[PDB]
Amino acid sequence: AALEPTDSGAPSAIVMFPVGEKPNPKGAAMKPVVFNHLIHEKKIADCETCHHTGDPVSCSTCHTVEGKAEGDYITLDRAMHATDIAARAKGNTPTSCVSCHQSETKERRECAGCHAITTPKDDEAWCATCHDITPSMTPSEMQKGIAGTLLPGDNEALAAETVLAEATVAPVSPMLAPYKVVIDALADKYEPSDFTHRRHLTSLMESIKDDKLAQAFHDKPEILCATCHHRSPLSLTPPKCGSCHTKEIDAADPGRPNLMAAYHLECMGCHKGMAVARPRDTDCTTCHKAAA
Amino acid sequence: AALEPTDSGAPSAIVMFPVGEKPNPKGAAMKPVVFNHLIHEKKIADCETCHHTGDPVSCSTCHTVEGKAEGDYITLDRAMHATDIAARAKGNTPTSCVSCHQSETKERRECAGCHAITTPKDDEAWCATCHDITPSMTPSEMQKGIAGTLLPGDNEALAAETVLAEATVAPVSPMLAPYKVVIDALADKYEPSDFTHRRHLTSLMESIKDDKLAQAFHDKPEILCATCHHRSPLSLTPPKCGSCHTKEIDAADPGRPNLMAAYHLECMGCHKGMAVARPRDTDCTTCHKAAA
Ligand code: HEM
Ligand code: HEM
Ligand code: HEM
Ligand code: HEM
Ligand code: HEM
Ligand code: HEM
Ligand code: HEM
Ligand code: HEM
Ligand code: HEM
Ligand code: HEM
Ligand code: HEM
Ligand code: HEM
Ligand code: HEM
Ligand code: HEM
Repeated sequence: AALEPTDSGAPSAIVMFPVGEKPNPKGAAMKPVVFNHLIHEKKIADCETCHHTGDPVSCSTCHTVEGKAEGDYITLDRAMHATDIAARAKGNTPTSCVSCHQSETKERRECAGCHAITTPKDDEAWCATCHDITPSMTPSEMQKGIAGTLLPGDNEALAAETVLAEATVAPVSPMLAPYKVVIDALADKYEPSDFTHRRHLTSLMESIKDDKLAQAFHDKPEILCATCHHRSPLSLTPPKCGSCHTKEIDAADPGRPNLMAAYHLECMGCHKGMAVARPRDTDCTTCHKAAA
Repeated sequence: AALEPTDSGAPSAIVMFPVGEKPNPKGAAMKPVVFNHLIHEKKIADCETCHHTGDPVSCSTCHTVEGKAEGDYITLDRAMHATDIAARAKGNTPTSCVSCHQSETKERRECAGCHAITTPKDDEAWCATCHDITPSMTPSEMQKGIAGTLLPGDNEALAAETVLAEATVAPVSPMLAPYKVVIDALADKYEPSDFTHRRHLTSLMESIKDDKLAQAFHDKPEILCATCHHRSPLSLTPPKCGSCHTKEIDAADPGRPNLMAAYHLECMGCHKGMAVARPRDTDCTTCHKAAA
């Protein structure tokens, strides 16, 4: 039942609390975050990538909710979520939880296709992927974590309970969505684009099927459908692109591409993102045969 | 079952479908919208405010999904959700669903205080407030609604079943939130501000307790807490403002107010929005007495 021990001597899993000096008797705070150090140290080889100062200590020893000189007044909020971290001319460039994860999406070919075109969503389910404590923690325990007085045994117990109770959401099967879609809304100079809908989603899914970071944040069964079917409720029958993207110019919606450009930008955007060899963006017949 | 017949003669409630010419055999679309004509016409005096062309005919006779000349190519999506509609110098300026509802939040003092400072949120739960059809509608009926061959009695039956299954979420009691809060995060030149938390919420809630539009859209029990406790999961114990808002301007987040401006902008923002006589924004000591 015990969690697997780390090689490092860090706790296998640890509950991270909103550490600060301002009294917070009512526990006004996000849910604490249980961090799975085991999983992370197996994947990220350099301890100092994260522990950027070289010190094997809790980030909140320096980055408290309100900020303290040891962390150059960089707060807990900033240290955990910062998306725009400047490269340090000298020494280590720190990482945040959010910044490293986002990097994975851009630098790994299997992730960078979809993540070239996704409509970012940082909603409650996004926060909850990390702000994820077991319901068994009491207010009193929340207070001891804030105060640094929780005993390491209780931190372990809460952490283990939480990790043991996590479950990975399974993405809906590509069989529940079209096998192909004959995109013919605009057909004129070319024949329809016979989009291999199932072939596409199956392939994209297969390359990430065991990735623990994707599995944790792809956390609704239909969520991958939003990669293309964006800005509408998750659904097995989403609205057509052309319900929101007009064929002609739409100056009342300056940010929305017209329908041809919508297909081109989205289809070619992923192809570029994940370096798809064929079709190239300059290939004007592989996606749609020339009309008679 | 059947609904209350209207004075106008329109069906008491009407299912609105994604009407257009292009085949949609799989019903790729949002859920149809059940519009409560009865409730609307009892509140809105002039038929022409909505039926801007003067004749009470379905909007999608002119505003199809793809658009067409009889609607000046303004699509069904633009006609229902348009937010930035130009005032017409000749005749009736059209309204959309969204635009009139937004006007309500702005032009009515009981709505305009919170709505001067809320963090706008057009998420799935917002969409579903209107895209709200009974689960009993079958794909075949959806096809007939799209094609305009659904029998009027069938439309009626679907709308009545939908309306009669509607649920209003009750907002949590202000007794579940603090009576008063000593706001002392920044205490220095002034004493802490002893904010009348419960009196504020209770008062704001009292004034909208019977409003059907607010009731539909305020659709999570803790949603009203988000008026002030924004950008975090709905919670009875949200994070402190100062967990995200730093004491001094952070150059890393230069559009995020610092903590003092966070309080001032929020507190004075609603006060201005709903024409609160006192405190004026210059009545400093009213919100925080000078420090002895
Ligand atoms: C989602 C948008 C989200 C929000 C909101 C959020 C807020 C936030 C706050 C305000 C803090 C500071 C402490 C407090 O409770 O006031 C906090 C701290 C941590 N966060 Fe967070 N956070 C959200 C998103 C996420 C995501 C997606 C992750 C993981 C990648 C994450 C991580 C952390 C960690 C770690 C902490 C410190 C521990 C704690 O104080 O709970 N956050 N977050
Ligand atoms: C490399 C193998 C490595 C070491 C060693 C290490 C140590 C370490 C310790 C001793 C702790 C506990 C500190 C405390 O005083 O409680 C700890 C905690 C955290 N670590 Fe770590 N760690 C190593 C690797 C990494 C890597 C690669 C990551 C980033 C992906 C990382 C992150 C963290 C975090 C976050 C914590 C929790 C701090 C808290 O607030 O509880 N570690 N680490
Ligand atoms: C714990 C593993 C930990 C995290 C995570 C963390 C993150 C972090 C961020 C993202 C920054 C950069 C912020 C920016 O806006 O540029 C940052 C910067 C500093 N930190 Fe840190 N940090 C972690 C832990 C610790 C430790 C334990 C301390 C104190 C010993 C600390 C200190 C600092 C300071 C100082 C800086 C500034 C460095 C710079 O080059 O500006 N961090 N941290
Ligand atoms: C590749 C293994 C991969 C990673 C890693 C990954 C991570 C990831 C995160 C962390 C999120 C949350 C939002 C954020 O950027 O922090 C996220 C969200 C979505 N992803 Fe993803 N993802 C990877 C791969 C893929 C693939 C192959 C697809 C397309 C099929 C995909 C799409 C999605 C979508 C949709 C979301 C939600 C919207 C968003 O916030 O981007 N991801 N992913
Ligand atoms: C995720 C599993 C998902 C589902 C569900 C889904 C459904 C869906 C339907 C029902 C159609 C309509 C077909 C018709 O007109 O009869 C459709 C059409 C398109 N899809 Fe899709 N789809 C899902 C996933 C994805 C993904 C991840 C992408 C992009 C890689 C994608 C793309 C498209 C496109 C393009 C179309 C055509 C829409 C149009 O031309 O209006 N879908 N999908
Ligand atoms: C159908 C699968 C479809 C495609 C294709 C499509 C593409 C598309 C692109 C390339 C953009 C620009 C980049 C981006 O994602 O921001 C874009 C922009 C918006 N879309 Fe779209 N879109 C598809 C479907 C839909 C649907 C069904 C809607 C309406 C519910 C919708 C709406 C929007 C909007 C809004 C934006 C603009 C965002 C902004 O920058 O202001 N799209 N889409
Ligand atoms: C090569 C650069 C290229 C050209 C040229 C091109 C043109 C084009 C037109 C004019 C349309 C409108 C429909 C018509 O038949 O006139 C059209 C629409 C689609 N395209 Fe395209 N297109 C070029 C390249 C690409 C590539 C590489 C892709 C696939 C990644 C692609 C896809 C699409 C799709 C989908 C549509 C919609 C088809 C329809 O609605 O009939 N195009 N393109
Ligand atoms: C929430 C952001 C939301 C989305 C997304 C959205 C989309 C949408 C589309 C794409 C259409 C056109 C037809 C289609 O199904 O393809 C459509 C049509 C209607 N809408 Fe809508 N809609 C969203 C939000 C809302 C809300 C909050 C309202 C009510 C104020 C509303 C209303 C309607 C109406 C009425 C229609 C016409 C009937 C229909 O086609 O279902 N929408 N919407
Ligand atoms: C004023 C008292 C008034 C009249 C009269 C009126 C009539 C009416 C009819 C007869 C219908 C049905 C149309 C059809 O052919 O199916 C209808 C439908 C809608 N109405 Fe209406 N209506 C009057 C008042 C108003 C008011 C003030 C509004 C806006 C708040 C409103 C809106 C609508 C809408 C929307 C519908 C449904 C149209 C659809 O596409 O199905 N009406 N009305
Ligand atoms: C457009 C077709 C449209 C839709 C859809 C829509 C929806 C809607 C709902 C879901 C509510 C809540 C109560 C109910 O279920 O009926 C509601 C309430 C009112 N609305 Fe509305 N509404 C649409 C159109 C419009 C228009 C064009 C206006 C103003 C001209 C408007 C106004 C209002 C009013 C006011 C209310 C509350 C009525 C009350 O009894 O207090 N709506 N609407
Ligand atoms: C006054 C009677 C009033 C109305 C009307 C109203 C409407 C309303 C709607 C239509 C929404 C959905 C979002 C949109 O703008 O379309 C919405 C959302 C929220 N409201 Fe509201 N609301 C009225 C009053 C009040 C009052 C007095 C408060 C504060 C106590 C309040 C709060 C909010 C919150 C928060 C939201 C969600 C976030 C957002 O989308 O604004 N409203 N309301
Ligand atoms: C009147 C023009 C005015 C001034 C001046 C003023 C300044 C002020 C300061 C300097 C702060 C920091 C706290 C301190 O004690 O130094 C501060 C804080 C808050 N204020 Fe203020 N303020 C003025 C006006 C207003 C008004 C009219 C309100 C109420 C509507 C108000 C609100 C607040 C609150 C709340 C805070 C935080 C208090 C704390 O954390 O100690 N102020 N203000
Ligand atoms: C909705 C019912 C709601 C809840 C729940 C909520 C709770 C709450 C908490 C627990 C506190 C912390 C108090 C403490 O630390 O002693 C708190 C504090 C403040 N709130 Fe609140 N609150 C709810 C709603 C509202 C509303 C609608 C507003 C704005 C009108 C509001 C305001 C605030 C403010 C300001 C504070 C102080 C926060 C700080 O100084 O960090 N709340 N609330
Ligand atoms: C923000 C923390 C904030 C402060 C501080 C504050 C104070 C304040 C004073 C001192 C009064 C007069 C007496 C009283 O306590 O009622 C006053 C009254 C009203 N306020 Fe206020 N106010 C703060 C915030 C807000 C917010 C964010 C709103 C609207 C969402 C709001 C509204 C009101 C109302 C209305 C009044 C008048 C009395 C009533 O009818 O309840 N306040 N506030």
